[PDB]
Amino acid sequence: LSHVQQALAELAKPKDDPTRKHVCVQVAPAVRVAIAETLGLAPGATTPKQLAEGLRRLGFDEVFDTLFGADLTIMEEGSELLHRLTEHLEAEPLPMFTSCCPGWIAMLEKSYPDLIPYVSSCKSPQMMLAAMVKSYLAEKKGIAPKDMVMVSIMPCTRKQSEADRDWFCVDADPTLRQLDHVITTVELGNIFKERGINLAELPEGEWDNPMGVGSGAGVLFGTTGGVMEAALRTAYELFTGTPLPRLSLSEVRGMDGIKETNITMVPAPGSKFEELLKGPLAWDGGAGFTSEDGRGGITLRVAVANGLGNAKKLITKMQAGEAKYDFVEIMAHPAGCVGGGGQPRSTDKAITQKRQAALYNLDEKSTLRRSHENPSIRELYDTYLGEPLGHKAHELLHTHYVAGGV
Ligand code: SF4
Ligand SMILES: O=S([O-])[O-]
Ligand SMILES: [Cl-]
Ligand code: NA
Ligand code: NA
Repeated sequence: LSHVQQALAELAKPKDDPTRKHVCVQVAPAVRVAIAETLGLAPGATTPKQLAEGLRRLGFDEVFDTLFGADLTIMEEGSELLHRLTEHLEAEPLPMFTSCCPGWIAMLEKSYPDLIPYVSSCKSPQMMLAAMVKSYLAEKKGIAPKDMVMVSIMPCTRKQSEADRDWFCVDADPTLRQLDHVITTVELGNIFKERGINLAELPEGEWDNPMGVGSGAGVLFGTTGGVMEAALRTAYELFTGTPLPRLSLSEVRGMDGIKETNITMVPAPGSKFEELLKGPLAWDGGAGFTSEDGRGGITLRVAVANGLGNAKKLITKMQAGEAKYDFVEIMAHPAGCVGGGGQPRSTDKAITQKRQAALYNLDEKSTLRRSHENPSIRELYDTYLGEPLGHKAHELLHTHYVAGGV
């Protein structure tokens, strides 16, 4: 009936029931930090592996970290960004908009269909992971996609509408969903409480690797700063041969909910990028500089807009040419996903700051991890997907947009 009820019905089946399916769950980071609040505790007061244990006790056959999907998104979108940059250094338009927030995608399609060509063709992390589970993992385990159920726990309900886009299906059969059911943080919390499960008192469980082999979640130790920042890093580090530090965006004067930064990029010596330098949105042709000796570069102008109302104001200035950016992330909630509409309600005005702070442990925050270094990701491309942006990657991990909405 409801997606929660459908999910629980599948989990209710005995595992030796002939009609039992292989029921998988994936979990967003914003969920892991906020779920403790459903018990009246502080953000982060329950550990990620306590949650994994709780989910396994509900009956899930696989418990995945959505960050695995996010590593795919970083690979694809980093490649996409670099490709667009390359094309515009040679004379797929710039600026490029990210695509992970379904609140943005809905407003894009309904109110800004002329901007569609500028948006990343990448699916979200949850949809990339889901597509891979019902293709690669299904084949590896010898399970018919028909007998796989994919559930995600998300900080917002509208990840369901993302999941429901018709062509997010297996082998062109729209009844065979890549991602079946989305459950929110609060909904999951209520499931635990109704069953007398206290997450804070559980032993640590374990994650499953979407590759179907190896221990753990298939995600390396450390943090990325998110999909937008890591897509940037991927492109930057290839272009320059130098590391991109963790970003610190600064607030824009006289524009609510907008943060920005400028990234100067000098092409790596002897690279093709060094040789290269040597529509509705008025793109100024990029911000370029050059030195006397011939060591010039380009400056990449980046923006993050949180809140759709705030995003509309940014778009107006961009259309007017009063604001120039090359890469832009639009998220529908003011604090981003930690502030999603499926999150617990608090009287604390600073709850989203507490959630953001508890999102990752300090040890992991001191380690920068990079998607292309993940052996599980490497394996998937080497043995199944081929190349980022290739045909197979396009089929499974990329999407399109529909003027007027779906
Ligand atoms: S910003 Fe809000 S609507 Fe968008 S993906 Fe995050 S929680 Fe969902
Ligand atoms: O989609 S809602 O939960 O913000
Ligand atoms: Cl996602
Ligand atoms: Na299992
Ligand atoms: Na495991």
